[PDB]
Amino acid sequence: AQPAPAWTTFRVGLFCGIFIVLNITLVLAAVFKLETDRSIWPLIRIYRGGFLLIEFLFLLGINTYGWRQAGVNHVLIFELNPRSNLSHQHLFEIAGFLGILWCLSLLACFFAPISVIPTYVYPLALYGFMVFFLINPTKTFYYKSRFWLLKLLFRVFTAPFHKVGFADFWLADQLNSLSVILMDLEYMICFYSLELKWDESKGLLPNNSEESGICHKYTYGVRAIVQCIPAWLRFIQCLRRYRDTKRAFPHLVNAGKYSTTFFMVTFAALYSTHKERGHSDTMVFFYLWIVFYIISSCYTLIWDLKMDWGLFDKNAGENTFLREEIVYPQKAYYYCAIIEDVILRFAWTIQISITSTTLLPHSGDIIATVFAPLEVFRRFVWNFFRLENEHLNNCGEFRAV
Amino acid sequence: AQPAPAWTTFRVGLFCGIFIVLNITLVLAAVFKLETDRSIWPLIRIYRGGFLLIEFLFLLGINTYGWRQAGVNHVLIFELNPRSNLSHQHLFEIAGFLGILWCLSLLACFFAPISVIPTYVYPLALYGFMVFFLINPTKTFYYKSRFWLLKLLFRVFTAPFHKVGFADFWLADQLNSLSVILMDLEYMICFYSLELKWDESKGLLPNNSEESGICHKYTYGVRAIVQCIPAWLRFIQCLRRYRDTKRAFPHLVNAGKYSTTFFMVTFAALYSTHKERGHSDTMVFFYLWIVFYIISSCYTLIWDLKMDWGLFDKNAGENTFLREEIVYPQKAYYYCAIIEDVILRFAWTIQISITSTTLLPHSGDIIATVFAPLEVFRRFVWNFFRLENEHLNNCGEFRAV
Ligand SMILES: CCCCCCCCCCCCCCCCCC(=O)OC[C@H](COP(=O)(O)OCCN)OC(=O)CCCCCCCCCCCCCCCCC
Ligand SMILES: CCCCCCCCCCCCCCCCCC(=O)OC[C@H](COP(=O)(O)OCCN)OC(=O)CCCCCCCCCCCCCCCCC
Ligand SMILES: CCCCCCCCCCCCCCCCCC(=O)OC[C@H](COP(=O)(O)OCCN)OC(=O)CCCCCCCCCCCCCCCCC
Ligand SMILES: CCCCCCCCCCCCCCCCCC(=O)OC[C@H](COP(=O)(O)OCCN)OC(=O)CCCCCCCCCCCCCCCCC
Ligand SMILES: CCCCCCCCCCCCCCCCCC(=O)OC[C@H](COP(=O)(O)OCCN)OC(=O)CCCCCCCCCCCCCCCCC
Ligand SMILES: CCCCCCCCCCCCCCCCCC(=O)OC[C@H](COP(=O)(O)OCCN)OC(=O)CCCCCCCCCCCCCCCCC
Ligand SMILES: CC(C)CCC[C@@H](C)[C@H]1CC[C@H]2[C@@H]3CC=C4C[C@@H](O)CC[C@]4(C)[C@H]3CC[C@]12C
Ligand SMILES: CC(C)CCC[C@@H](C)[C@H]1CC[C@H]2[C@@H]3CC=C4C[C@@H](O)CC[C@]4(C)[C@H]3CC[C@]12C
Ligand SMILES: CC(C)CCC[C@@H](C)[C@H]1CC[C@H]2[C@@H]3CC=C4C[C@@H](O)CC[C@]4(C)[C@H]3CC[C@]12C
Ligand SMILES: CC(C)CCC[C@@H](C)[C@H]1CC[C@H]2[C@@H]3CC=C4C[C@@H](O)CC[C@]4(C)[C@H]3CC[C@]12C
Ligand SMILES: CC(C)CCC[C@@H](C)[C@H]1CC[C@H]2[C@@H]3CC=C4C[C@@H](O)CC[C@]4(C)[C@H]3CC[C@]12C
Ligand SMILES: CC(C)CCC[C@@H](C)[C@H]1CC[C@H]2[C@@H]3CC=C4C[C@@H](O)CC[C@]4(C)[C@H]3CC[C@]12C
Ligand SMILES: CC(C)CCC[C@@H](C)[C@H]1CC[C@H]2[C@@H]3CC=C4C[C@@H](O)CC[C@]4(C)[C@H]3CC[C@]12C
Ligand SMILES: CC(C)CCC[C@@H](C)[C@H]1CC[C@H]2[C@@H]3CC=C4C[C@@H](O)CC[C@]4(C)[C@H]3CC[C@]12C
Ligand SMILES: CC(C)CCC[C@@H](C)[C@H]1CC[C@H]2[C@@H]3CC=C4C[C@@H](O)CC[C@]4(C)[C@H]3CC[C@]12C
Ligand SMILES: CC(C)CCC[C@@H](C)[C@H]1CC[C@H]2[C@@H]3CC=C4C[C@@H](O)CC[C@]4(C)[C@H]3CC[C@]12C
Ligand SMILES: CCCCC/C=C/C/C=C\C/C=C/C/C=C/CCCC(=O)O
Ligand SMILES: CCCCC/C=C/C/C=C\C/C=C/C/C=C/CCCC(=O)O
Repeated sequence: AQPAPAWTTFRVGLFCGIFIVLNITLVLAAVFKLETDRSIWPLIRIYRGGFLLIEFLFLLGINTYGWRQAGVNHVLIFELNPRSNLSHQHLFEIAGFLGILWCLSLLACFFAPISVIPTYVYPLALYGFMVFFLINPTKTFYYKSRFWLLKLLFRVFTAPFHKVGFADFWLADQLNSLSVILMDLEYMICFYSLELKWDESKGLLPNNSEESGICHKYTYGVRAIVQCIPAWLRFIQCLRRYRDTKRAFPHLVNAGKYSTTFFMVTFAALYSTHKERGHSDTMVFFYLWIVFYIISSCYTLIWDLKMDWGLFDKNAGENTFLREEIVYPQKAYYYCAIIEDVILRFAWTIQISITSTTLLPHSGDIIATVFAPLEVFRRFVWNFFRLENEHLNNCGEFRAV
Repeated sequence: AQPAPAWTTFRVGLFCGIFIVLNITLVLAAVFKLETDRSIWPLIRIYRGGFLLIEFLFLLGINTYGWRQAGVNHVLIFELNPRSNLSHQHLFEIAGFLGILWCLSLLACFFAPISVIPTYVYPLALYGFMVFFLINPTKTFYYKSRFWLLKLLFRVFTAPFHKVGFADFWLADQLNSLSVILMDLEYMICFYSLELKWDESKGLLPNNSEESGICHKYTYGVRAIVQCIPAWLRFIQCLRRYRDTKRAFPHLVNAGKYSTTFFMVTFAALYSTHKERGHSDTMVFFYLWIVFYIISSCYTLIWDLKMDWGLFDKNAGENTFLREEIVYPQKAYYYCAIIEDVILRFAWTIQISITSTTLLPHSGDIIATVFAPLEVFRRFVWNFFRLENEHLNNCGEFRAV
């Protein structure tokens, strides 16, 4: 727990201040300097993934600070080398720098500083730089942590063939909460391949109010696939865990919890096709999808409140509807977090598990865009208590002890 | 030399980043969003004093860092309590915060966010806040250092009646290099009292290209008074030092050095009045002014290079045209600083000691505005070697040892 250098604290302060001013400038430019004849929704859908990644990195820095101060040893749990472990200052600085780049790209999208370069180049340059920064081979910027994250991502995207650790499970869960990023990446790819209108100088902001492009639609059904990998990876990891340990519990229950998302998205997409093609069983599909909903949310919610966090423990005693041992300084944190998980555990499904693979509401874009940050916030608060439960009493039996 | 808290490093980083982004926005607004039918010069003259104060505080933070790392003990020299001495982080943070306020006021002047609030309120608001922050009685923001600076300013503005310390002499010299701030304050007062055009919504940016207002003119001659005040304070302090010690040297020589400014500005204003009224001795007055110039610059320059810094010492030996003892890590610093002092010692005179009390050139405003930051930079570099000389071998005999 060596203190971070004063230079990196200055750097994170600098990046956070630049981010604040650029954000205020971006908000002011959006409200003042804009023209209401073309749909801004493609831009929002392109940049929502980047914004969610920035927010996730910032909240993960907050999580690392909370873990360090509370007492939960995330270094041992994650199986990291104690010498080069990232303090919360480094995560804050990375989040701030990538937020600087995101704000600059969005500003360039709002008004084109250079008339020669087309406005659709900016979203692509931002994510290209993000990928190159993540895949940078030269040992210059956070090389140890970056390479460790690359190994972890490789292991999590090839889940069945690798023995699971806590890092793999944890990153798979984070991906499960970050499905919006994958869906936005798929939307970016489809939009640039079909509907971008490369020739047009303002192609990414088309005039047609009617969204006839199939990119926001789901005719091919690949959108369900790209939305469903984040749960499929966890399902396969749970199956591999059971195959390795030959324990029906708690791995098949978890696999069922993660496979509820399969039926969720399935029936959502079938409802989308059935209603947009004008069939007589659209109401039946909607009712069956609602039926698989509620079970999906309650399954995930009870899992979060009982096994992920360890709360509602019988032997709590003085603590009410909590665990016997608590490491966070204030007991009200758990009580507020339970209500937060309850409220955001029904919202997250409604907003991005659905409503983005089916076009039931017109305001679905607004709901998804406004609730995905609360999805990442729910994941951020879930991280605190899952890691705290891991430190106190081993869950999932990742550790030998 | 206790390290500054990580929170204050984050704060100075935040303020510096906000300052950088606000400065870039200000430059872009000036070059893009402006109207070329009114004189921007009143705004420049109002805000130049604030900018010079921000730059002086930032460069003084740099000076404090250099003093701490080099070895020169500024705490003992200034006679400060070692417990509550300001590290360079605090000076950097104060400079950054006041720069945030200056940038916000300038931005509000460029475009009026509130049509109800007249645009001439913003610089008045900024300078009123600066004064209130300096004279804040509540022990909230840097109360110890602020009250110490208030006592020092009171002592320096009542120079003859107080025994001089190093702090009083040092602040008097800083004022001598910051005469532009006093001149800008006087211009602000005169402009608001006569030429502001309170009724006009854009009074501080008048349409008339011809600057017929007497504020930029010197009919009353009070501008020369407020410009000679910083040198008058040092002259009176040196006279008081001689009266206290009864040593003709080195106090009467210094008093004459500071008195050269009196004749400088005298003959400058006399040339202004003589040329703007059409008399036959304007050339004679110009020649007398220029004659007293060169002597003033060389007097101050030789003083700086011989007694202030202690350079050109006979016993230097291996060091060429330097002193026998040096505490700064690189010897090239002194050699570059000598040339810098010479060039800026002529430049500062020719730019602000004149050309702001007489209207000889039309581009005089540009020259003064572009060279006053070099006057604060020259003072910043002079601070390093004056304090280093004070630490090495007592100059001025402020200390008993
Ligand atoms: C109008 C347009 C929109 C405007 C807003 C745009 C985005 C806003 C983003 C603001 C920036 C947030 C991140 C900046 C916080 C960085 C904190 C930091 O580095 O502080 C240093 C502090 C001291 O460290 P110490 O505890 O001494 O030990 C360190 C061990 N080496 O170390 C610590 O980190 C410990 C103390 C802080 C712990 C984390 C808490 C910081 C985040 C709090 C919430 C931030 C804002 C959230 C949303 C605001 C709106 C509701
Ligand atoms: C160094 C670290 C910190 C970085 C700080 C960056 C600060 C940026 C602050 C932006 C604030 C903008 C302020 C604008 C003031 C008013 C300007 C205006 O109204 O016009 C905008 C101008 C249009 O000009 P025009 O219409 O010809 O003139 C109109 C006459 N009134 O439009 C223009 O031509 C200029 C618009 C300003 C351009 C700002 C954004 C630049 C983006 C550059 C490329 C970004 C892409 C990089 C992607 C990286 C990916 C990793
Ligand atoms: C294709 C779709 C992708 C969807 C999103 C996928 C990425 C999710 C976010 C990345 C994961 C965040 C960090 C995960 C670990 C956090 C826990 C932690 O504190 O780990 C500390 C770890 C220590 O590293 P260290 O000690 O150096 O390693 C051992 C040394 N031999 O150090 C770390 O924390 C390592 C973190 C590495 C640096 C942060 C990530 C860099 C930026 C990522 C940009 C991704 C670009 C995606 C573009 C598409 C967006 C639409
Ligand atoms: C386009 C429009 C205009 C854009 C520009 C607008 C204005 C630019 C202003 C930039 C901000 C400058 C000030 C920020 C520097 C702050 C440095 C800082 O706090 O760093 C922490 C560093 C570490 O401290 P340490 O030595 O470990 O010991 C401390 C003891 N407690 O502690 C230290 O301070 C030591 C290391 C640094 C020492 C001071 C050097 C900093 C200043 C260098 C020059 C800055 C820019 C000058 C002009 C640039 C253009 C030519
Ligand atoms: C919190 C810490 C950090 C603080 C960060 C502050 C961020 C400020 C960033 C400013 C960037 C401005 C970006 C402007 C984008 C383009 C806007 C534009 O072109 O119009 C400006 C707008 C005029 O609007 P209008 O002409 O009606 O509409 C034109 C239609 N295209 O004009 C307007 O009406 C709005 C112009 C923007 C106003 C910015 C400055 C606000 C100043 C508030 C008061 C300041 C005084 C405080 C003094 C304190 C003294 C101690
Ligand atoms: C009317 C025309 C005025 C013209 C300009 C006059 C002001 C010049 C600039 C102010 C002087 C700068 C600082 C001088 C000392 C620097 C040397 C140093 O390092 O001092 C450390 C000192 C320690 O303080 P401490 O230890 O707390 O005191 C003993 C505790 N019992 O701590 C300090 O450094 C104390 C510094 C106090 C905080 C900085 C100043 C606050 C901002 C000043 C705003 C002035 C507003 C002027 C408005 C008009 C502009 C046109
Ligand atoms: C009611 C809902 C919508 C909002 C309330 C939940 C939020 C604000 C709560 C829930 C859990 C809380 C966190 C729980 C534990 C930690 C670690 C501790 O060392 C500092 C506080 C910190 C970082 C808390 C911050 C606030 C927090 C994130
Ligand atoms: C993951 C990060 C890098 C963002 C994804 C951007 C990249 C992979 C995508 C976005 C736009 C895409 C291009 C869009 C259109 C075409 C034209 C088609 O006839 C061949 C493929 C090609 C040339 C695509 C290649 C891949 C591409 C460049
Ligand atoms: C939306 C819902 C209804 C979809 C169906 C998924 C759920 C209900 C199913 C899928 C796989 C199932 C599990 C398969 C195997 C076993 C092992 C046994 O020892 C306990 C029950 C348990 C753990 C089952 C519980 C129910 C389960 C988790
Ligand atoms: C194999 C089990 C464990 C997981 C299944 C998850 C994936 C493969 C499922 C879940 C949702 C499914 C989609 C639901 C709806 C559509 C639209 C329809 O017009 C064609 C099939 C298609 C495109 C399905 C393809 C397969 C799909 C994406
Ligand atoms: C939503 C409903 C209708 C269907 C799915 C919920 C049921 C089948 C499952 C989902 C998660 C399950 C819980 C998961 C973990 C535990 C902890 C264990 O020590 C006691 C049983 C208990 C508390 C399980 C009880 C049954 C449970 C609540
Ligand atoms: C040729 C002219 C115009 C410009 C050159 C002069 C400038 C760049 C030089 C002259 C004196 C120099 C300073 C002298 C001493 C110190 C203290 C040391 O611990 C760090 C470097 C630092 C802070 C130097 C920075 C650069 C400096 C300010
Ligand atoms: C030193 C800091 C506070 C900046 C100086 C600003 C203050 C002191 C100045 C600037 C503008 C000035 C005002 C300008 C005009 C008038 C009208 C006159 O008939 C009476 C004085 C009065 C009302 C002045 C009072 C002093 C004043 C408010
Ligand atoms: C621009 C110039 C010419 C203006 C005149 C000011 C200078 C030259 C004058 C003013 C007062 C003078 C000083 C008055 C008294 C003495 C004391 C004596 O023991 C040594 C000479 C010395 C120290 C004089 C040197 C010259 C002096 C400094
Ligand atoms: C007394 C000695 C030590 C220092 C003298 C410095 C001051 C008081 C001097 C130096 C420059 C002088 C000014 C120079 C020129 C003008 C313009 C003229 O039309 C009237 C006199 C007037 C306004 C002078 C007033 C007094 C003045 C300001
Ligand atoms: C510009 C000219 C024409 C007039 C003013 C310069 C003359 C009179 C003065 C101004 C400053 C003076 C110097 C100030 C300090 C010292 C240090 C001492 O140990 C030797 C003499 C020496 C080096 C002085 C020599 C004379 C000097 C150079
Ligand atoms: C923690 C919560 C964070 C919330 C962050 C919010 C992000 C974006 C918010 C709202 C999205 C609204 C966009 C306005 C656009 C409307 C489309 C109509 C115009 C048209 O059809 O042309
Ligand atoms: C270390 C050096 C720092 C320099 C910082 C620079 C500051 C300001 C620079 C230049 C001032 C130029 C202003 C342009 C205005 C011209 C007046 C003509 C227009 C009119 O008559 O309407």
